[PDB]
Amino acid sequence: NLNVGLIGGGFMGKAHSLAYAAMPMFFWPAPALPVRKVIAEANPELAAEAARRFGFENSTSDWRSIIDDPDIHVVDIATPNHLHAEIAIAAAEAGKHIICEKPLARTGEESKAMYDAVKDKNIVHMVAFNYRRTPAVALAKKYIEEGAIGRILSFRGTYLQDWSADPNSPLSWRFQKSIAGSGALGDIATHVIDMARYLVGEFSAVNAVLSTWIPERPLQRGGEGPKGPVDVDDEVMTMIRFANGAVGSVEATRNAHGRNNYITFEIHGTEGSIVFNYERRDELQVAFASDQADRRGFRTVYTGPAHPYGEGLWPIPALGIGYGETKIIEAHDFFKAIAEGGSVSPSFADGYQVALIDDAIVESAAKESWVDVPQISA
Amino acid sequence: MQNLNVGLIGGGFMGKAHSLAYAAMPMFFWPAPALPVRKVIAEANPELAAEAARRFGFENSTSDWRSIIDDPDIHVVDIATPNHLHAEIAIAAAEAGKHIICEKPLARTGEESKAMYDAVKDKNIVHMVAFNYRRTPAVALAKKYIEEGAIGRILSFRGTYLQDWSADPNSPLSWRFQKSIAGSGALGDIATHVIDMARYLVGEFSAVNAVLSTWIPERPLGPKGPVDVDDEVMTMIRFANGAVGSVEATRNAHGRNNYITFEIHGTEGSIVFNYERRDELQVAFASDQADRRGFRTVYTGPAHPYGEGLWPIPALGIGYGETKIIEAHDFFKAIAEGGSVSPSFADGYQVALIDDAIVESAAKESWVDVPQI
Amino acid sequence: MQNLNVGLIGGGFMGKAHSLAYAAMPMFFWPAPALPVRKVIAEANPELAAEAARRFGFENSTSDWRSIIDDPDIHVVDIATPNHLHAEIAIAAAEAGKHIICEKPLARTGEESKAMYDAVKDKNIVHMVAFNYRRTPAVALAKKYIEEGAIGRILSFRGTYLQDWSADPNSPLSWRFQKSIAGSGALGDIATHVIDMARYLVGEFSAVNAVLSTWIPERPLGPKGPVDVDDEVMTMIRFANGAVGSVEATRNAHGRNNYITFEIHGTEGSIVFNYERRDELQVAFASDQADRRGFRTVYTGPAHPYGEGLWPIPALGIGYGETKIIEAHDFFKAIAEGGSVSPSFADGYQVALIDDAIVESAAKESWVDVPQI
Amino acid sequence: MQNLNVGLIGGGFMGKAHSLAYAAMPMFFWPAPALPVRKVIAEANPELAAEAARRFGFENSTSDWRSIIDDPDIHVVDIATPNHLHAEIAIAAAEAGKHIICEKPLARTGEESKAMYDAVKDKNIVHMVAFNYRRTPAVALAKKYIEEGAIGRILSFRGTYLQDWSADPNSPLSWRFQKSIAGSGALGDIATHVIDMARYLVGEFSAVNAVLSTWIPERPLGPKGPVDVDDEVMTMIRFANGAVGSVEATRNAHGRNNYITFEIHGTEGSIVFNYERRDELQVAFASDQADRRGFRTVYTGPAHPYGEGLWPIPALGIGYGETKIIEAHDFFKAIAEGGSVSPSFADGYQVALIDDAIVESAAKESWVDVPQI
Ligand SMILES: OC[C@@]1(O)OC[C@H](O)[C@@H](O)[C@@H]1O
Ligand SMILES: OC[C@@]1(O)OC[C@H](O)[C@@H](O)[C@@H]1O
Ligand SMILES: OC[C@@]1(O)OC[C@H](O)[C@@H](O)[C@@H]1O
Ligand SMILES: OC[C@@]1(O)OC[C@H](O)[C@@H](O)[C@@H]1O
Repeated sequence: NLNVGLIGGGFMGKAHSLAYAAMPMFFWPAPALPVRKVIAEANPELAAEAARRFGFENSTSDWRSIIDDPDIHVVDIATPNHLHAEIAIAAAEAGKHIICEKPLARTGEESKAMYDAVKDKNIVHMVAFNYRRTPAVALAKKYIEEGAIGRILSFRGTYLQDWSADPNSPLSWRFQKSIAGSGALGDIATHVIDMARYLVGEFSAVNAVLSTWIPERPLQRGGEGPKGPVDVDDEVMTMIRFANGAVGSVEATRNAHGRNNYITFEIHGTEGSIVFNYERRDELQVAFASDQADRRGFRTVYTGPAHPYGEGLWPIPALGIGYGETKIIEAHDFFKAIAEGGSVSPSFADGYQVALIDDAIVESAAKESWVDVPQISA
Repeated sequence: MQNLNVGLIGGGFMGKAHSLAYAAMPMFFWPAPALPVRKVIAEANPELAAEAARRFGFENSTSDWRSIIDDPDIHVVDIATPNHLHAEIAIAAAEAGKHIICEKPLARTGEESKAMYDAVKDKNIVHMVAFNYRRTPAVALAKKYIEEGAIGRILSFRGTYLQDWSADPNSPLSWRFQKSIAGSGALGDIATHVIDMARYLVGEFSAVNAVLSTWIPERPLGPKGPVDVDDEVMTMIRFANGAVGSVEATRNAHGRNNYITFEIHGTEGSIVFNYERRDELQVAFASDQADRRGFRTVYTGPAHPYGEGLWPIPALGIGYGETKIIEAHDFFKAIAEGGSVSPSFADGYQVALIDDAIVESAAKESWVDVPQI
Repeated sequence: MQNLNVGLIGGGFMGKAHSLAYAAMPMFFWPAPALPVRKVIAEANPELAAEAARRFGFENSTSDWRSIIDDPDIHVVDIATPNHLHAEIAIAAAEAGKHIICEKPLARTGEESKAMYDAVKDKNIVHMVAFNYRRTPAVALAKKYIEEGAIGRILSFRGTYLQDWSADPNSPLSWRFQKSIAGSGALGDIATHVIDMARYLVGEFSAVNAVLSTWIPERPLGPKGPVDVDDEVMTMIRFANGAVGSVEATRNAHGRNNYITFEIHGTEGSIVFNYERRDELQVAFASDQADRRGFRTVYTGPAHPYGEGLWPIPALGIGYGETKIIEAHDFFKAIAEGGSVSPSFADGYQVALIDDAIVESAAKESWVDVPQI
Repeated sequence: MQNLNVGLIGGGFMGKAHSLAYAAMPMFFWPAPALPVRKVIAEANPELAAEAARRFGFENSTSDWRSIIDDPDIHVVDIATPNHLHAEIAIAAAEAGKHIICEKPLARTGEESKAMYDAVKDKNIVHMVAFNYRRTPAVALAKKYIEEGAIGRILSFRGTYLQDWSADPNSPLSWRFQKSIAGSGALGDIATHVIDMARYLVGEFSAVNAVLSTWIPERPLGPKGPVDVDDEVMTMIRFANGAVGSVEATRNAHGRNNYITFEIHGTEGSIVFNYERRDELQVAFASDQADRRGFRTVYTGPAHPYGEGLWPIPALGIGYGETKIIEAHDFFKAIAEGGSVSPSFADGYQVALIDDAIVESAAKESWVDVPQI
């Protein structure tokens, strides 16, 4: 039994709480049993209502009381980006295992403080880049590590969304630099960057453009009310030189009508190619050069028992993977590392590396030039 | 929020999906209609049961399902056993005044299904058959468009359920291949999902005309035993409202994993669904300007049926679990409100009568009228 | 390389596609089996014929097709008229020893189709029925995979041809909606293409069981006339080799434009084709390693059947024209080599017997065995 | 109706596609703006030339293209040679007062391209560069939507041209891999097509920032000559109208055959195009009701741009040739009407300047402003 203190029970609250409720039913025997012990929220009534909805034993309106609670094994940080650092540093000092939502923090420097706080402790630390644990993405990693597409030449990744494509969508914390740190870059590009690091390798250099299409939004009517500035990017595109000599690019936007949760990649290798589209996340597309010339092309592979993580999921391909299975796989690996005194990827080290890439992107965009990405060891 | 005590019978594949639905439903749909309590799970022996209770988070286990029926604390009996026990268990649970959700097919034959229906038809317990796929948000969305008149009158329906998990002859002779236990093969096991969908979206069947096929007549248990059910079924349909259609299901379609689909042609539009891409509904409106007319791919989210209880954006991703969660939500809403739910044992029994008429039709090679109730 | 003088009868829609094939075939398949010469075009009146000749690039026009039959320098007669003139023209052409390509359906009925077959069967002429879609390179590729055993033995076939050009009841009556001219509706006009494909890929039909529907029974000529043909056909099929299948065609599927498709299940793999994306063939091989198994999207080009005569890279793009070019190539090659071509009038006539059996089946609501030729 | 004598120079791949367009264009677009006469074809030697004339239906053949330029009765010169002869031939044709269509890229460099523009800009001749993919009906439909305001103001554009025909390093060192003949590799050969599409749909390029890659730096011809061009290009783009975007082209993407695509994001909708499925345009309108928004798959036909000249229903099927036919139609219409055509040598030259800016950008690793013609 590992006791979880969840901090924040907003748009993501449902997903985390599901992972903890469900993970043992999927991956059994379970290394440990997550217990939804206590949830913190911004005020006591909120916290109590969240605790009822998500099935937590206890509620608090002061997250510090979770840190000081010696019966709490795991702190799950699901607040806006401005509290990630302070909470994680307090939990690390109290010897807690930590899972933290992305982006790790607002900036590279702030993410550095979080990494520095966990680097030397005997705790499992994880950043919530859940999409790399889509079974189709794990499958792409398997094909690549096997050599089945040869050496990687080129990588394309997108994260295209449209939930704020209407300028009357309100000025939430995601549009305020002081809370979020960045816009599309921090909130969604980081997921793609993580996939790139996972599947291709480390970034050597970036060259980017940041765009804001909608500079003002209604404060939280038809947006006739008072308005505030958007001082973050709506959109980012960046070219990439990988340390291993592959090239690529990443594009993310909040302003692509028709695109809902369109995290995709295309990878070209010397002996084949892989395509993935999270809107059809059950599928991975793979083209092998070795196929006979008259029957050569992308195969649509549906993930199931035969594919990574399949032993813990559904008994046939296409029974259907949702967002929740990715969080379950995430929790499985997290609790497994804890139970075995091991560690998981992506960790705060990966979180910090992504934050350094983001800083380099921002700097590249500002100077209109190639910027070298520092590795976390510098 | 009242607690509703669930006794689950069966801890295999559906046991897990059902258990997830009970653990997750209030998280999803809040405030919840009622709070499910995983109170007792029954399994075939004490060690399995005990193991299952720990896996699925049930307060108690038992190796005798009758212990659940006789427990006055139990509000809900959830039948997730193979098809041969559905009837006994449901009839006992009804006689004890418990709400019932039963896996599909309702029972092995129409006659057996009739007994289950008769045991509930004069009561006001909530009774449900688990045709969960009609509660895919995309399918609910299709129902919405249809009921709105957005595709006009329905002319024609095509439904499939194509699978391949047993397309290898070396796949062994499980209960699903033995008539005595299953009642039928593809027909009972998967075509019923599609028949339900047709009843939900189009309306009642009037007549059927079918062909049943068995491609792999024996399988390993070393020694082998015979397959005495269908591997595949196809049937033409005359709907009571004058529409026409067909349904095809198979276990022998390489490349097809969980390919439950439909295509509907209305006088003012068409709708296409593919469960292997379940987040999508395809809809073509005749009313589109002539230079921008065609199927639009609609991803389900907050704006679509059940969207308030699901994920905050379209394509964050619906899997199998969400269908079972929505099923549980509705079942519990019926119980908390003293209402009924669709599909009920009435629906389950109507489907069993459609299956018998398909079998009869195939044997006689003629159209068979479907008995109504 | 001989010149072969073509006399084309009819200059409507198919006149254009036919004329392109004669103009283009040697550009594609070089050295060409022979050089088509667009010698004379017949149309319904002098002005129409002369205009057709200018547009389609024919040396001569006439308003009297018989003058083409009587011309000793015409080698090929190409029948592109409505269905009611196919038989008199083909029979006259056959009596004059001309090679003949005839549009589908071969004629209005089995009986009428039989008279055309009988007129050619004992002559040393090349006779062809223009089921061009089987010569989509993707469909030829499907045949190659099947012939090689690469999907094993065929269990099951599904074929469609869904259209919507007359889905609006305000679309006017044409000969296509008149039994006396067309012989049948969707059945003759489009399901024949699917039936041909089934015969090509799977084999001969043993029996059929069908339903014919008419959805829009009158159309504007304010005056209206009757539609006395089917808008829609569905049929189950028993194939002589023991496979089963079904075909469905309709004029009344909003969003479906030229949706000729098939899905074939074999013991070792599956093939799926969709003509709206004709460049593609989908194939699933059971032999793929278990973690990399499913449908491959194969784009046709140089490596695939007919690829030497087409574009130098896959997906440079096949349209309707290329199908008629390949058709013309094979036709002229047969003439040059003193051979036969498939599908011939024998094939045309078999399809007309399949159509007759489908119509009889729907009338009687029973299985009807398909006569062999 | 004027008959215009065409002198075609080159009988390779584009020679054939061009010939097809001249044979077919009047059949498609009738009454035609003018009738092309395939008068003379030039090839590298008399044997090739005469065989090309027999194959492509040309009346005369020559081994010397200058005798086409010097022939007073040739009205149109069509340049379908490799990139090294474009400028010489075009400048000669311009001076002889001929109308000119020239294959892409316009020439090997900015300066060569300039001399071609300078030679035609002040003459009363029609000049055209053969960026045929912008006349895919789907791309013309995209243009229509954009110019109507149906997707609002354009924010962002993504374009690709992914191929794999030389992904194998044993594929030989043809002219396309030799800088002194081609000028550049993927950039000039295929990125230019996407750069044209971007200019047509979005607007002029302001600046580029690029990376060029060579993956296979040597090829067979025992000895291996260097590949001294790019295999792949990627570039970011600032558009003069304030939109942003990127283009990526490669010869080294296994599974990608002729994958010229774009995605455009406007303030009120999005458009997506894939030439491997060229019959389709995908469009998402923000104006759709919240429960039925998404990309519509629109199949091009009579209702869409150029539809009057093409096939009578959507998805009868557009191939490569129809793009060349539309190109020829508009070229001949400009000549008949004393107009100009788009894209002209002005456009060809502007694309060559963009290519040079990309090359400069890659070498300097910095943003380069695109010079205006
Ligand atoms: O705001 C966009 C968002 O909710 O989109 C879905 C992603 O999974 C999540 O991390 C991200 O914050
Ligand atoms: O046997 C196949 C099966 O498990 O496939 C998945 C279906 O959801 C289920 O009802 C069915 O029994
Ligand atoms: O009328 C439908 C039709 O034109 O559709 C297109 C087919 O190619 C043709 O044979 C058929 O007659
Ligand atoms: O070399 C590749 C190529 O042939 O691919 C097809 C394009 O249409 C053409 O312009 C281009 O040169």
